[PDB]
Order: sequence, then C-alpha cells, then structure tokens
Amino acid sequence: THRFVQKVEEMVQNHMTYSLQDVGGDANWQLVVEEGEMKVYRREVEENGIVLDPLKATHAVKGVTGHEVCNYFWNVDVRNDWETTIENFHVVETLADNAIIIYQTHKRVWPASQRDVLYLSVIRKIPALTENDPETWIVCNFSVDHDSAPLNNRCVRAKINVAMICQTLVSNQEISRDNILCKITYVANVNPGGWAPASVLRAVAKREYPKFLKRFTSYVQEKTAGKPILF
Ligand SMILES: O=S(=O)(CCO)c1ccc(-c2ccc(C3CCCC3)c([C@H]3C[C@H]3c3ccccn3)c2)cc1
Repeated sequence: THRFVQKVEEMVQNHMTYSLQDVGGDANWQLVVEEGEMKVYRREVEENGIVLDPLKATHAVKGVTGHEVCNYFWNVDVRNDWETTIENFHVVETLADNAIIIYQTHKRVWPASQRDVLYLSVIRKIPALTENDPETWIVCNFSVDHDSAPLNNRCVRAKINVAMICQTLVSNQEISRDNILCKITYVANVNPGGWAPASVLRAVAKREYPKFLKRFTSYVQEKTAGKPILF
C-alpha cells in the first residue's frame, strides 16, 4: 500500500521479538533512575567515541489504555502539549492513516551542534500471539531517508529507533478507569550522528527521559479523565 510496508513490519516485529523482554533480572542493563513504577535503564555504548547508549524504560500507568497512550504519542496535533525539547516540526509525507514521515529539530544541547531528525512514525495494533496473551499497541519512530529533507546548516542529522509499546490489563456493566492499568515498555536507540561530549549527553539523557515519561503519561491521564474509555 506504500513503499515502507515491509520495512515497517520488520521494525515492529523486531521490537515485538526483542524489546519486550524483562531486564529486572538482567545485569547487562544498568538501572539508572527509578521513580515508583517508572524504571529507566541504559547500556553504555560508544561507536567511534560517540554515545549510542540504548535506553529502555518500563512504567505502569493507572486509568488509561494502551490504545489511548499510543494515540496521544502518535498524534502530531497534541505534540506541543507534552514535548519540551522540540524547536520545529514538519510533516513531510503522509503514507497511510497510521503512518507519516516527520522532520524535527531539537533544542540545542551545549556545547554540541543542534540536531535534527527525519523519521517514519507508525501506530499499529498487534494481536495476542497466543490466546492467553495481551494484545499490544505500538508506536515505532525510526529514521528513514527522504528527498524533501530540509537544508538546515545549524543541525547535524541524528538517527533514531524508538518504540512506545503498551499492553493493557483490566479487572452488563462497563469497566471503570479505576480498574485499568497500562503497562509501558519504552525503548530509544539514538545515534547523535557526529561529535558530542559523552558526559553531557549522558547527563541529559538521565534527566530528560524520566522527565518525558512522567510528563507524557500524566498528560494522557489528564486528557482522558472523565471521557469514555477507548480500548
Ligand atoms: O520518543 S521520541 O520519538 C518522541 C518524538 O520526538 C524521541 C525522543 C528523544 C529523541 C532524541 C533526539 C535527540 C537527542 C540528542 C542527540 C544529540 C543531541 C540531542 C536525544 C537524547 C538527549 C536525549 C533526550 C531524551 C528525551 C527527550 C529529548 N532528548 C533524544 C528523539 C525522538
């Protein structure tokens, strides 16, 4: 239906195969920040002296569904209500009702050059693998090449592979939001795309990933409160 259908299936299946695994028991992941049910881990990885540090976080959010969380994370029309590190944003291409290509710039992290990013953003429902298992809602944001890439001489091009992966547990009567819990696994593999001082990048990640997870999940709770549930 569009030229990236195969690529999207590969990227989504890779996350379903590899990104949901538990890391509580895994000494290969460093637990860097914990705030209640939010647990943020990383691995320290550098390629040619540039930090790549894979980031993986888990969180458990009361009173929202995975379909709601993924809709709010994917919908560009609400981005400004929760994002705090974006300078500019442009939708470059619409591929399908659930897949777009975006260009964005991030606020500069001194003393490195400002970064920009050009990525496909897709939202998918993955049916339960065995009938005992939960369904999954996933948003995957991953870098792609495009000709309508902006000339932006202030920016170095980063590359990203990010997924927000959600599974929803629920306890003639509707289910209340009191009885719904969204289990999130968030993974971010960011390649800065050129020089940056490692200690600064690592301090920024350790502050900004928890700040994002807290602000974004709180935002979804706030916007859904008192509205009918979208499962
Ligand atoms: O979840 S998303 O898809 C949401 C749509 O935007 C996402 C999140 C984060 C990034 C991103 C892009 C650039 C950087 C670095 C690279 C060198 C200089 C800036 C970082 C590192 C610094 C970390 C960070 C973490 C959270 C928010 C922003 N910054 C992160 C991109 C996309």
